[PDB]
Amino acid sequence: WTATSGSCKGRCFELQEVGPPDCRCDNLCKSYSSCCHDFDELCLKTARGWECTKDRCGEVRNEENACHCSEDCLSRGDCCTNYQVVCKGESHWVDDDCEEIKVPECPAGFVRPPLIIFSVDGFRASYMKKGSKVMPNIEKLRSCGTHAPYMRPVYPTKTFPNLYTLATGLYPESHGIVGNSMYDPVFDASFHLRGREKFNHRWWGGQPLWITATKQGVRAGTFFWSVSIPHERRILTILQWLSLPDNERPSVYAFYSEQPDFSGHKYGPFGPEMTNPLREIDKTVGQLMDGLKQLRLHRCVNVIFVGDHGMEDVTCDRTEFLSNYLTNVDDITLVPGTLGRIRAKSINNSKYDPKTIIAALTCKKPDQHFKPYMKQHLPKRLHYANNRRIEDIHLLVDRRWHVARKPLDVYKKCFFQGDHGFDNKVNSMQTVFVGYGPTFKYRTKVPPFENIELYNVMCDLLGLKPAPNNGTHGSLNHLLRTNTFRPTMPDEVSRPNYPGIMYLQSEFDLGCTCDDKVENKLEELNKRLHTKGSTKERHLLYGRPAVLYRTSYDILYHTDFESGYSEIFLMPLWTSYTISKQAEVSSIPEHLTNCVRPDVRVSPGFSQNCLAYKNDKQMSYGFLFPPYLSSSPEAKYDAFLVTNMVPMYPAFKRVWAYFQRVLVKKYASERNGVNVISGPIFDYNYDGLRDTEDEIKQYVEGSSIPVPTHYYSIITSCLDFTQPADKCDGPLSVSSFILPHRPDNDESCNSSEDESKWVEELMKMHTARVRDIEHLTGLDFYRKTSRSYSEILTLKTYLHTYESE
Ligand SMILES: *[C@@H]1O[C@H](CO)[C@@H](O[C@@H]2O[C@H](CO)[C@@H](O[C@@H]3O[C@H](CO[C@H]4O[C@H](CO)[C@@H](O)[C@H](O[C@H]5O[C@H](CO)[C@@H](O)[C@H](O)[C@@H]5O[C@H]5O[C@H](CO)[C@@H](O)[C@H](O)[C@@H]5O)[C@@H]4O)[C@@H](O)[C@H](O[C@H]4O[C@H](CO)[C@@H](O)[C@H](O)[C@@H]4O[C@H]4O[C@H](CO)[C@@H](O)[C@H](O)[C@@H]4O)[C@@H]3O)[C@H](O)[C@H]2NC(C)=O)[C@H](O)[C@H]1NC(C)=O
Ligand SMILES: O=C(c1ccc2cc(Br)ccc2c1)N1C[C@@H]2[C@H](C1)[C@H]1CN(C(=O)c3ccc4[nH]nnc4c3)C[C@@H]21
Ligand SMILES: [Ca+2]
Ligand SMILES: [Cl-]
Ligand code: NA
Ligand code: NA
Ligand SMILES: [Zn+2]
Repeated sequence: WTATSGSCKGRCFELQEVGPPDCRCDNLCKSYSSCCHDFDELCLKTARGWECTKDRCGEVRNEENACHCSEDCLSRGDCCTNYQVVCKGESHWVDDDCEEIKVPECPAGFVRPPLIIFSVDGFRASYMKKGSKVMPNIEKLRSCGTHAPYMRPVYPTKTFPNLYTLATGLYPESHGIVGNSMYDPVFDASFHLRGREKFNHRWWGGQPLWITATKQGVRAGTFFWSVSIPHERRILTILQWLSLPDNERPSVYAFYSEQPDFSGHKYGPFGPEMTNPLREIDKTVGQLMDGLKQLRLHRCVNVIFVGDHGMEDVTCDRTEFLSNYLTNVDDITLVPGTLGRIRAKSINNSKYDPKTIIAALTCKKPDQHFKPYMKQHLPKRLHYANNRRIEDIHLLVDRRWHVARKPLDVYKKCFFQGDHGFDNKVNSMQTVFVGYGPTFKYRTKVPPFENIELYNVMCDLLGLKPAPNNGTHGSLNHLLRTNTFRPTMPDEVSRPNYPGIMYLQSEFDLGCTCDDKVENKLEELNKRLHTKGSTKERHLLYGRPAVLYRTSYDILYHTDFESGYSEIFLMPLWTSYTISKQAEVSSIPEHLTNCVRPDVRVSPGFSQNCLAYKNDKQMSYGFLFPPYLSSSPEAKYDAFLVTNMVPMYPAFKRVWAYFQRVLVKKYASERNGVNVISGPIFDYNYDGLRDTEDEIKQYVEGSSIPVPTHYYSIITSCLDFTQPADKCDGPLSVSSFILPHRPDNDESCNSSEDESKWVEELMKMHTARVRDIEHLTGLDFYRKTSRSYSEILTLKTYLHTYESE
């Protein structure tokens, strides 16, 4: 109940939310149908439109007008935004040359530069270039301020998950808004675009920027606008709030535009009808910047122009129907469209089995335009699994396609020509970032970055301490002129042991054998040095990774590679090696095919054993340093040490062997040498974070050898590829992956073919940031370089996408 008998007189766009059943006058009262009776009359004035004309100049103040051209309007904070231009011979902000803002130039009373977040729905990255002729204001912000060629949204590339990631710095799996549509099994409640449940606080996790500001005594404009409030009114309200007295004035504001998403859906991302929405948005920016100028705030405010996701060409004909795949179609519930999420329709149906549904959706048709996944096998870069609102079965839909349950759904619900929601690496889903103002850099282009990084920066622009989030604070310091956040490296928690030769061969009873008893002061003196670390400078280029949890581990040196060997998990946590452009591949000699050698530096009780592998019919083993890249026949024996061994399904060994035999050398040739760090990952609970020993769900049968859920590699070289990886004087270049350790290759529909046709594609799907590997392993990489730590953070956030230009 709302007793809407009170009045909005004096209270138009009030900043505090008044408690029901008192009537509201806030920018969201319409959405709750709770505004007072006179809200339209007093607060949504439209008379005369939005622009001064010559004949209004110096007029008598008529309180009925949407905005004012009277002499008193400036002090009343309520002129039309073009007032000084029409009536005072001033120029529009867009017509002024840009001039570096070297220091903030703010009115007295301003304790910090305000931040204005200008968010545009469905603003595809390529519009910056492709629409630049019709967006003069946006193009001025872009070229005078700091810009990225594009910003990576989060998955799914939908509106609510992305705006709430911008507000919080969190992955959807963590903030809880994992779709535009959700069922929460614990609440037994549904979140829908239409309705009132979406307003309940229990959906909204983390701590949004506006709550962060309020709690730390920074005042915030209310971020949300009811759809019906026109953009011109939204802008004038922000401008009016900026004229409030110092003690009442917010320091952060949000504007939101439903365009160009709205027209993109109807016309496609590049339909000729899209020119208009782009003009209209640019006009709105112009109004804001003209209004800031009148307020003398145009060299004081930091403006962020940011999109939530792009827009792709999608039509009704490109729909796949689950009914062409499943018999039991009416026993499932499908969340459809540009992603699929499947659950049982009834929890009382004991004949529901996710494995049979998955198999009926797997590689069933030649040109199949979606791939089924259990959520925990989704690429780790998506971070889309650790929430009860995310259905166990997920469908990654190909760009340009839809999935639906049955055809009736599609023609009983072509209308739309654009949509979004696809894999956040897809180029058509990328969006925009421009920063403009005193705290941002002047005419600077920065590399593409992910929108999870922005919360930290917005907190930095406001002097706030960010809540715990998934940003890497310092990774975007290069966007900022000042207010940088100067992070320190985390402290190493565990120091390694450096074991020497401590065990005789006969102390080992591992059921392993090697044809190695085939036997000097030239060569013996030299293998001693190699096991002490003589060549560590070549294979460990950026220091050893720090271990950021309590554990027992050993550093193991070798001619060709160095490793940090875990006595707890019985395998390395990481293995580091350098492959120069000139390195040669060799095969594993015949006599050494089955060789595994005990490591006399490491006790039997902390070693793997070959018998567990013999007796486990499902499980085989691989090596972290590949025997194929040994520097010499003598060096190859090190590659067969039991301490270089890791458990691998034979189907996975197909992927791994190809990567080590073919791809490592190919990348070395291409990048002028590469440093490679490889290792296992254990994430049985799919939270994106290292599992402890007591969370391991799977061992090699009979033994305490834990099975990784994933294997990673980090591959580093010189950004200036004229320098070799091992002698690089400047910035580094990196690519990484986190490959699922799976007992079949069902993910790769072409996997019966040669590895040269499918392996690298699979690797690409599972591209990763070094930072993702850090969360998954508890290690900190790149500890000793010549580079600044901020530059290193940026490197750790880099995702190599393999999308074209
Ligand atoms: C991205 O960044 C984010 C933010 O930093 C990272 O997420 C954090 O990870 C932490 C470690 O996993 C996690 O800490 C846990 O907090 C538990 C209580 O937390 C409450 O309070 C916080 C702070 O205000 C709040 O944010 C939480 O809100 C969650 O839950 C509600 C819904 O229920 C949502 O509104 C909200 O969105 C959020 O949900 C998300 O997180 C939870 C996990 O907490 C998931 O369940 C959801 O799926 C969703 O993703 C909470 O209200 C705390 O109880 C935990 O402590 C247990 O474990 C420790 C181990 O040290 C143990 O010692 C403790 O005793 C305790 O164990 C006891 O409980 C167990 C389980 O019931 C039981 O088995 C034991 O026997 C014990 O009795 C834990 O410390 C932190 O909450 C989140 N923060 C957020 C916002 O999600 C995230 O990791 C980053 N991602 C990546 C890839 O890096
Ligand atoms: O008020 C805010 C807001 C919310 C959070 C915000 C966070 C920040 Br930070 C800044 C502005 C914000 C504005 N919003 C009003 C609109 C939009 C954002 C939400 C999504 N939505 C839809 O109807 C919708 C839109 C495009 C779609 N495409 N496909 N399906 C779609 C469904 C309802 C809400
Ligand atoms: Ca985990
Ligand atoms: Cl959705
Ligand atoms: Na076996
Ligand atoms: Na296959
Ligand atoms: Zn949309």
